[PDB]
Amino acid sequence: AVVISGRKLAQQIKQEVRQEVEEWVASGNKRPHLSVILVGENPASHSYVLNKTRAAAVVGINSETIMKPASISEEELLNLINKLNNDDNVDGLLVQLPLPEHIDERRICNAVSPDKDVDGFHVINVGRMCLDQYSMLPATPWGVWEIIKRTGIPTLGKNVVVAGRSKNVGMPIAMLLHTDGAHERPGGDATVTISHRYTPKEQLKKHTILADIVISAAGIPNLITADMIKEGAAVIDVGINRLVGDVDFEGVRQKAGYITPVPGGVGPMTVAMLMKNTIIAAKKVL
Amino acid sequence: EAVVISGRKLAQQIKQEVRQEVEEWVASGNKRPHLSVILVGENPASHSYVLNKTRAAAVVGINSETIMKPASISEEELLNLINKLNNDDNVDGLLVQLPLPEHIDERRICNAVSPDKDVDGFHVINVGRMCLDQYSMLPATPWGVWEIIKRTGIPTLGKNVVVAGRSKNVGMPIAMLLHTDGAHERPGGDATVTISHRYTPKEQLKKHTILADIVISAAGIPNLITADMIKEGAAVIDVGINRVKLVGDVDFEGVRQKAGYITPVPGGVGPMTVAMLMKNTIIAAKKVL
Ligand SMILES: NC(=O)c1ccc[n+]([C@@H]2O[C@H](COP(=O)([O-])OP(=O)(O)OC[C@H]3O[C@@H](n4cnc5c(N)ncnc54)[C@H](O)[C@@H]3O)[C@@H](O)[C@H]2O)c1
Ligand SMILES: NC(=O)c1ccc[n+]([C@@H]2O[C@H](COP(=O)([O-])OP(=O)(O)OC[C@H]3O[C@@H](n4cnc5c(N)ncnc54)[C@H](O)[C@@H]3O)[C@@H](O)[C@H]2O)c1
Ligand SMILES: Nc1nc(N)c(NC(=O)Nc2ccc(C(=O)N[C@@H](CCC(=O)O)C(=O)O)cc2)c(=O)[nH]1
Ligand SMILES: Nc1nc(N)c(NC(=O)Nc2ccc(C(=O)N[C@@H](CCC(=O)O)C(=O)O)cc2)c(=O)[nH]1
Repeated sequence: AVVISGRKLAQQIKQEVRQEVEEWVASGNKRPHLSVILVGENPASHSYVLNKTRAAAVVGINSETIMKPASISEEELLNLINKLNNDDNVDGLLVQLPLPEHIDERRICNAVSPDKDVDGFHVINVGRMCLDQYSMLPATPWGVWEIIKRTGIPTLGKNVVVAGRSKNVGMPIAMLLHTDGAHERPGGDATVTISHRYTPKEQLKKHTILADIVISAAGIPNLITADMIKEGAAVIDVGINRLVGDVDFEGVRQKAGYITPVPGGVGPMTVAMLMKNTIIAAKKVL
Repeated sequence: EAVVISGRKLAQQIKQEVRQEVEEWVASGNKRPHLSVILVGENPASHSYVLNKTRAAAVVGINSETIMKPASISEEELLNLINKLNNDDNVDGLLVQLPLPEHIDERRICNAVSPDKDVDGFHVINVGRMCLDQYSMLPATPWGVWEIIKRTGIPTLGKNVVVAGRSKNVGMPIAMLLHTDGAHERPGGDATVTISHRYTPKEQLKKHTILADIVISAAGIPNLITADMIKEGAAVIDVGINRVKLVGDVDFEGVRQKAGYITPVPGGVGPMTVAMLMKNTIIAAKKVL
């Protein structure tokens, strides 16, 4: 059972971006700049944001992390977002989630200018994604897709089970993998089952045993065990649980054809696909 | 034997409800609602459907007009008409009947309808909001599919649903509505939903439908669904309309012997589409969203 290294794949992707950025700068353009807004003291968020600005510097993208206390109000966050939207030096702008409960996450995401929305969370980017149009794709779902494509695991006509339906992770993953290879933004042409918190465990297993690709994005440890997987299927662990994913790694290790580890799997791919999006935003292709 | 769900009967009831809501709106002293339909070319199915929409408008007390244009119209001329209608305060709802000719970009057309008048739910903002489970103008055929299920009392939470078809105006919204959270702004069905399409091998489709409590076929393939694919007691909703006579995607007579529920073609989802459009038009006229 091949253990796919997300670290190695994201290394290639980041090298590609570093090349694309250097060539872009060589032709006289402004160096790309990414602004990350971070709210409060969530230790995972700080770690994740640090991994994003480390990767940016490595690929020639300038960055600033702007840290605010959790006691910030919604109006003050909106003010900051608006100043950044109007700062021509800023090409990409993202607000790290989760935000405190007194702040409306959807209003914040919709406040980032769409051309700077390297998260792909603005409702117009969500809509364009769901219509298979050119869009800024969200980093974690695009990272899952890249994991699958660059490992050469086929999707067209194959059975895919996604565990989870969150709008930032599980749902874009299901959208990418079932949609038409031939559309503006190609999809994976797979047969996709969406399961979630109301799928009975027994019904989950009855679909996973049929799956050539099981993608777990629920945030429950050991949700995916070896009896649910069929021999040779690919299992992609998006979950992050305090650290393990959603898959029983050691057991499923012995039945799957491929598997991603946690850490070092999807995580570093999320950071890598954000670099792609940032150079895309700098070029104003979309 | 399977209960046959009359979509025409359900739709007629829904139109009575819309008629009452429109009369109350007018009696309260608001302008009577007006729906404009733009029809391009001479697709006979399109002319049929638009005639059914304008009839239903008259039944429910909504003023209407179909504006017919030759297929040789240019995209810019269609956008000029759309802009004119966007700016007419007498028009509450505006829709452009699909499909359009090849030289007209359907997405740009749909995005040019002012979102408050977008009774189709095809504007990208309505699509985005729907995919986020936010309040939105829901597209008529998927909403009609949802209402057949809800008004017949067929359960969805925790159940297995297979949708055959992934088109952006029909199959994708049906899949979105049925799998999403019951507790969100726009509630969903909380079902476990398999999305199949033109590259799903016939043997793999069957392997999923046989587990399904609800099978929703919107492919446009006669006899795509047959009795061996359906588990006994399951609900089967036939969105397809295929000229062969008009048939659905379902082997009606065969699946009728195994399903718990089934919708006919014609007289099933079709009239439900027209009824849910009338609902969206009074919604648009009220500026609720
Ligand atoms: N780069 C990465 O590796 C990366 C990036 C982002 C998020 N994640 C992780 O992905 C996971 C989920 O993402 P989120 O934060 O958007 O999740 P969330 O907390 O919003 O919800 C997770 C989803 O799992 C579903 N679910 C719950 N119980 C289930 C069950 N028994 N069977 C099937 N589905 C079930 C829920 O309905 C929900 O849709 C988390 O672990 C999150 O940290 C990983
Ligand atoms: N009110 C109504 O009943 C209503 C309204 C609109 C359209 N329709 C009908 O619904 C059908 C489809 O409409 P559309 O606009 O989505 O059509 P479309 O041609 O845009 O889409 C066809 C869809 O079917 C899928 N498909 C094709 N072969 C398949 C197969 N073997 N298995 C599974 N999926 C397969 C395709 O991949 C695609 O997703 C047609 O019969 C159309 O006339 C009905
Ligand atoms: N706005 C916004 N908010 C968000 N919360 C996200 N998700 C968002 O950052 N996910 C994420 C998860 C893990 C890692 C990561 O670096 N994972 C490493 C190690 C992390 C750790 O040490 O815990 C790994 O899994 O190998 C990076 C990003 C996002 O993409 N955008
Ligand atoms: N803009 C736009 N274009 C579109 N093409 C649609 N779909 C869109 O009109 N579907 C539809 C299908 C069938 C009927 C209908 O009246 N069906 C009847 C009989 C139809 C017939 O005479 O053939 C039935 O199914 O029983 C009405 C609408 C839409 O909703 N919006």
